[PDB]
Amino acid sequence: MDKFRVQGPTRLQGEVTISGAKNAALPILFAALLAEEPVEIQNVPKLKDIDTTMKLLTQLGTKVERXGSVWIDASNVNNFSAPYDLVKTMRASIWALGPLVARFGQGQVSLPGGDAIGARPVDLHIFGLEKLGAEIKLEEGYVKASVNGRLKGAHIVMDKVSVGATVTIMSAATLAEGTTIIENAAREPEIVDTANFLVALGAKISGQGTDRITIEGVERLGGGVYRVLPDRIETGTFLVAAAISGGKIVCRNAQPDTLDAVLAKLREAGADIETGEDWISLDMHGKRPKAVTVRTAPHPAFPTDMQAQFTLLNLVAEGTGVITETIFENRFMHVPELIRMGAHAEIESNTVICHGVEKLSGAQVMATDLRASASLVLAGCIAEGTTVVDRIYHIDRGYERIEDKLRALGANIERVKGE
Ligand SMILES: O=c1ccn([C@@H]2O[C@H](COP(=O)(O)OP(=O)(O)O[C@H]3O[C@H](CO)[C@@H](O)[C@H](O)[C@H]3O)[C@@H](O)[C@H]2O)c(=O)[nH]1
Repeated sequence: MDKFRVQGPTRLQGEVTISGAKNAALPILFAALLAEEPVEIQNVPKLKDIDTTMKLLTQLGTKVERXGSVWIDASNVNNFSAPYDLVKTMRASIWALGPLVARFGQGQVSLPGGDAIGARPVDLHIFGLEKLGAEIKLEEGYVKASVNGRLKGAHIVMDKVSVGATVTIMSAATLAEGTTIIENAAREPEIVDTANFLVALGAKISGQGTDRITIEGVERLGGGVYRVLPDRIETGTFLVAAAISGGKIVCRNAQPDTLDAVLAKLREAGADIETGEDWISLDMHGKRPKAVTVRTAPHPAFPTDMQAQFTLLNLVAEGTGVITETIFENRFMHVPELIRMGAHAEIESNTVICHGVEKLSGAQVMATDLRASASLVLAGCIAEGTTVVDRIYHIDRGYERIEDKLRALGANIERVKGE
């Protein structure tokens, strides 16, 4: 049971290199099943889900190898089943369905029981495929999709915005006969990245990033080299580590345009920011941050995924700031942990009222949420004394060796194994 021991306070400054987005890497990895020729997916982070996906792919008969890049050769897919033994701890598994039936005419994916830690419906995916002409077979714990020949482009109106189903429908539509129009498509920068990857392979797709995605099917996709986009939330997490520590940081391998709202929010906090084609610079000038008002909402507005981070910023800022969750419920569970560190806050309705204090005090903390947990480490860096962040495996799930990045920024951090 790994833990993080942090010695504070320490100013976080210097350089950090941003890892690729797991969330853009996953769907691209699955989409590669469409590729007739070898493919090189660069900038893929070293995370658990990537491994599971690697195993899943190999199981299909795909040739797979990795380092910074992941090499894929899907020329010989022979097996069409994603056994219960894989879709286990990985929702993303579902992404194998579409490419399979779209390219091979048949695909089968395992589905966790009606109520076993993942009763999460995948109805949208299924119905989207059916809409594209796939024959669907459901028996409960398994889902089969098949088609005689090619899938057929369709005008598909989404009743619920879904990053997951948008990927499934868009991916499968590239090999279908005709044009597919996806109304109410998810807008995520990850969707854009996946669409771009598809286009690099020879697909015809437009509207990515808007409410409307249009795909014109082609007979086949080739191979090539594609670089996965920068991790927007990781970038944001680092920018915040600098903004709460009076530091100066430059984020390398970054993508400014996927962070507009977070940047303007940082500026409101008093931060000095500059951006280039592939980098972002933040400078606090030794200054404490100014309390800010935050309203999370659908991309391209302020991302709920940066919430815990900004909550921490407000907590050590000059003045009072309120964070409102306009879409999600129960997103403040971690706050008590911060209060144990000396923070002043009130949780009311879909909001957290932040009364900034001068300095935090170290303590033994723990959060299950990826973002909130990472935030506890950030706090540990600026708090006075020793802070022990427990159960950090949650962080390792979406953060590529974060202790090493922090360290290179000046943090006094230690990965403590066993106990
Ligand atoms: O087939 C589907 C696919 C998605 N949804 C819903 O659509 C919403 C958003 O879809 P996406 O935008 O597809 O959400 P996901 O990325 O599929 O789910 C992720 O985001 C959720 C919080 O929004 C977390 O609870 C999940 O664990 C995480 O995998 C979610 O509330 C889903 O319940 C469905 O009802 N049916």
